[PDB]
Amino acid sequence: LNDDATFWRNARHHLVRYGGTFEPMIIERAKGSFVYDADGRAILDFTSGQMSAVLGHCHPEIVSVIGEYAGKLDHLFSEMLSRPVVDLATRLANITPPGLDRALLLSTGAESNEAAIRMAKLVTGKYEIVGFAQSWHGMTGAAASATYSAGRKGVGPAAVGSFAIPAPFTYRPRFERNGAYDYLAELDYAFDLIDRQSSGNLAAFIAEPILSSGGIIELPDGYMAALKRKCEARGMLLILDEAQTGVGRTGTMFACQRDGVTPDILTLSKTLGAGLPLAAIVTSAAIEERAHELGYLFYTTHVSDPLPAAVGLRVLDVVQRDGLVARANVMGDRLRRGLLDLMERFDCIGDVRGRGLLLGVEIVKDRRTKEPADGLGAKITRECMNLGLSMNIVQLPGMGGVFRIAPPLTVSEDEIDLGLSLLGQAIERAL
Ligand SMILES: *Cc1c(COP(=O)(O)O)cnc(C)c1O
Ligand SMILES: [Ca+2]
Ligand code: NA
Repeated sequence: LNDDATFWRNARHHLVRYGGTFEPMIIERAKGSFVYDADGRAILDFTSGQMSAVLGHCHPEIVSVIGEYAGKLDHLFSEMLSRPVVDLATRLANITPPGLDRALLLSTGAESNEAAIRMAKLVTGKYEIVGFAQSWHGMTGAAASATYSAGRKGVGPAAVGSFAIPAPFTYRPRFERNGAYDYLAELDYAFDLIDRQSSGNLAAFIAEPILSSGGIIELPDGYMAALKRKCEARGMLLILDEAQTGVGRTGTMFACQRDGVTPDILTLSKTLGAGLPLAAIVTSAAIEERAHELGYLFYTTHVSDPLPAAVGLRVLDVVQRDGLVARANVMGDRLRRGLLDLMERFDCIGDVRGRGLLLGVEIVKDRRTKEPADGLGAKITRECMNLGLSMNIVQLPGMGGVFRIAPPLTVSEDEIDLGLSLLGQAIERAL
């Protein structure tokens, strides 16, 4: 049973609380789209772990490559090159929009955003970084200063030169031009403001193709291109942080591929490790050379470690081979409609947005009022757990509670249905 008294005794005894509440269970096993507690009760994982396990839990291909390398090649001196490292880097150059030629292998997104930011600063001589008001780029310094989603209050000043502009949020438009939401004009407006505050040292703009931690906010048509022109106009580098959106989760190998806008630096992590700490950045050949000329340095314990590189290269192979990018769209459209149906039955569902297998559902007190649902969201996530379907809801201000639904890219048609069902029941007994 989950109750194991001596387990929770030790938990409250020696566990540091990093914000949030611990599920009242004990996960002892995880497979495909399920995790099991002490009693063996199966739980449908509609969060792919922490937006990671895109290949599902303990995917045999990953289990295979891991053992296969943990015993042959594991950790090396940062100065020694292996085959998993050079091939992973090569693969990344090959599957990323033309222009992105060289990669750096790290362990985390925060780490990856750090790397890209420092490189942009170095090749520009500038140090000012601009991002979105609801972005989440890690819990780490240079990557945490550009994170206005959370973690900047009560821990001293932010990082010198950090600016945030609003993110284009079509569901709750707050910038109007001619009785319409002109999110592009809203961009100029935001930038003009930034220019007056800037000391002329803008080095780059960092953005998620889909702001995950900020309530699953997708960047509208033509925005990305506009953002790019804005940066080019100011000698800025555009950095796309695809830690949760990269690797086919949104229906494209890379979400930036859909807008057709290639970033100066792309960063990956969550979905590249598939539950394993692997990250990376890819930049153009020219940028890499210039940064090299300025003595660009970024050492980490695991930079260029064979094992993580091997698992990452194997994750890519599984995604391509089993065409999981397509899988994301099919299972996504299926999940999206099932959601629109539920939205057709319950009024508390104000919006269904997102893309591929990265969807969000905002709960409102009334669809016409778009008035956030007080705790209603939490109530349903609670009912969803009892029903055996693990959910995740983010609560941002001026916005209603938002469910971030992200099943594995290996989720079956039936598992999608099962989830949809559980969710519907969750809402029924939640109201
Ligand atoms: C989750 C996330 C990160 C942080 O990854 P960590 O391993 O926790 O450092 C960075 N960027 C984005 C867009 C993320 O979603
Ligand atoms: Ca190393
Ligand atoms: Na490329």
